[PDB]
Amino acid sequence: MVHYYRLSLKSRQKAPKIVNSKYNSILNIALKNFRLCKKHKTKKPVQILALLQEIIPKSYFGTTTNLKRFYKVVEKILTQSSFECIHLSVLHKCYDYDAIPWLQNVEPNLRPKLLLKHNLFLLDNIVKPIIAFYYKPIKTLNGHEIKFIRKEEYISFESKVFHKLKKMKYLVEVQDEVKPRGVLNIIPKQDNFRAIVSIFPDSARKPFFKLLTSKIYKVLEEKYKTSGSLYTCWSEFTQKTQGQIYGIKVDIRDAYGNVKIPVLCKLIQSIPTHLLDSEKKNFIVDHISNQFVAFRRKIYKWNHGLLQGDPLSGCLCELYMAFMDRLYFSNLDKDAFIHRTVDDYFFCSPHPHKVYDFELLIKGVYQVNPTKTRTNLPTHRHPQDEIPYCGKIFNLTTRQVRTLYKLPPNYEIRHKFKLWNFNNQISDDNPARFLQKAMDFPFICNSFTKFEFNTVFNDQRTVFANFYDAMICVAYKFDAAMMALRTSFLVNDFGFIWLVLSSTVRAYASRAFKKIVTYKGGKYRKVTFQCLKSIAWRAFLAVLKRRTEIYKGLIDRIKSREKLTMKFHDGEVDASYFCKLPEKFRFVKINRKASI
Ligand SMILES: C/C(=C\C(=O)Nc1ccccc1C(=O)O)c1ccc2ccccc2c1
Repeated sequence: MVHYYRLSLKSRQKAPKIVNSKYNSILNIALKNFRLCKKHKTKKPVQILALLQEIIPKSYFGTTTNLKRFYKVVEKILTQSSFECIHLSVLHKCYDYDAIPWLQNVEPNLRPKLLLKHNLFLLDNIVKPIIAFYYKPIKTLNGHEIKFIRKEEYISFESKVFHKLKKMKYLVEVQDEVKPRGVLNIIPKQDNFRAIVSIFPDSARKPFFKLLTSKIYKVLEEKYKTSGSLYTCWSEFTQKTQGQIYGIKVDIRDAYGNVKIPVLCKLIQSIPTHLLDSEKKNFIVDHISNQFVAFRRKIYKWNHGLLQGDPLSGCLCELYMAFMDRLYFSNLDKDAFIHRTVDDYFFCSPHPHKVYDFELLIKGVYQVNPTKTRTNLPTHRHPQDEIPYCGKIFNLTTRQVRTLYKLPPNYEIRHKFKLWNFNNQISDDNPARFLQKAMDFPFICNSFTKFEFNTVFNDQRTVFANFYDAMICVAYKFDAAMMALRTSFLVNDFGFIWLVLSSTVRAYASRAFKKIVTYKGGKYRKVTFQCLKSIAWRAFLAVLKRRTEIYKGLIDRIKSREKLTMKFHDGEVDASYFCKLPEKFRFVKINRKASI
């Protein structure tokens, strides 16, 4: 069954003092040096690879080549994404067994099993714990990216935020005679922080909550006549509006924490009797206040709106926010464009003054991030035609919609992808399946919607750009699969790749063709399967070229075997777009190296 070792620190073990009957005594030395390293207080920054090379004696590996093989694993762990694994067989395949001293008294055929077992011990008891001792792993939530923050820096940060919450209303010290139902976690968020709770969970039953919130999502679409579909709204809006569109996007600051608890309670109380009535309402009422959380041995009451992390917060915040909408957003206009999420409001009208009446109004209702506001109003400092909202870029002038990406500088794009599924494991000798599973559609589905492929409001040149961009993402996933195929499946002949790559271009071109047909509108000119296939090949070429030495032969095969030229039907097309990496994709990091 089991093929994978998970790279996550979460699975580390607490090391014994010495080892048992099973393990060779050499592991005791490393355990010792591990404890010694932890006790040594040094002024100058910690390089894990360098420490580990003092902790695990060289006699454990016998040769530099063996040592270098183990530490490539350590190096992945030092650079892991969430959910990433390697194969368990990486830990024994291709080691120089004749050169490992502690293994000479064992006949050759039992060696790999022992090496695997001891390697696992080291990684579980020494490598992962050393990292945990010096670093806090932080999920940036930008894909599966993990950042490793020096533990003293994090604790300092964690304390500095803890006192701010203390010396505000947000966190009040409790007498311990309340008993918490989750632990307060402080997460660094770019410039600020996020104070969420991790539940045990259990709490009576988890299905009780799921069919409790299910009772609420009813109420949301009952006494609030809201419907809303971003695509339908934008489409119906743009088609009736002939003149220049004006619009604004307003970022709502901490919607969860700006919930006025008393107001939400009265909202819950009355009147959903046919829907919830009393036994439920009473449990929700006291749930919103008081919210009590475990921390540093101490128990605290959270007095700043809903707690992010509580299962009910999301649906109750939506419930609350819909009420604020009926309350303060009543005189907007039946003919204006409006759409919202918990974090977002997006409003458009051909009447510029209404876009002010909206900006001013929304500032009166909510606390909003005013630097994160985007508008094309000429009175603003820096007016802007293109408005990002819900993973999309809306151009208020051209009405075109593009997918938003989405990439900090220095971001390693391999973090966007999930190649390893611990629940559905692929043996080390089926790389083709791994490849094919990686090229499956579901992951890229939100780049392949009516927003990207319609020709109602979007021009055909826009559909092509959207498509080319989605295929650049797919190509980067392909590239990241290639890296995994080399370092974990240990592939050396990449021949089988050609036909998998070819099928993939065929399949994505075909899904595009269908989507374009289904959502065809008056702006359609003529899209062939051939044209789409070429855009796709071009997208792969623009990524593969980033490793011309590795991908030389593949690039040449594409240029000699595939059709890369296409006929365009709009003279307004930017033909250059299809020649090169677009700048938003041009400087993502594709090289993996340890930095702690
Ligand atoms: C996809 C691929 C090669 C590949 O992935 N290589 C590597 C990946 C990671 C690390 C090292 C290497 C390496 O080869 O040195 C490839 C190249 C040329 C091809 C030509 C024709 C058909 C298929 C082809 C496949």
